[PDB]
Amino acid sequence: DVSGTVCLSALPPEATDTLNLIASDGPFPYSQDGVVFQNRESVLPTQSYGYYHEYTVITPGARTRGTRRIITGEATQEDYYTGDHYATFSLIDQAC
Repeated sequence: DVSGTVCLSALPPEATDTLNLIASDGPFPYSQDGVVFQNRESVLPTQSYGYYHEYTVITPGARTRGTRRIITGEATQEDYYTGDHYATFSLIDQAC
């Protein structure tokens, strides 16, 4: 399940950076950015392989990728934030 909806502006500022890189189709800081998210545990709605893709949300001071990510869904304006390494998600609302 998805925890609820969150405004982009209520997320860490790095989330805004990640969405900007997704809109420009990169370049991305990490090689894992853009990989398919399998959603193996069906925390997100179950969809065909390739529906979802994952991108790092940089954590200030973290040596490498930390635990914050954006998952895109294929539908327009469909994006999810996790701060806990895919355990929980909120729908991102870029309008606020």
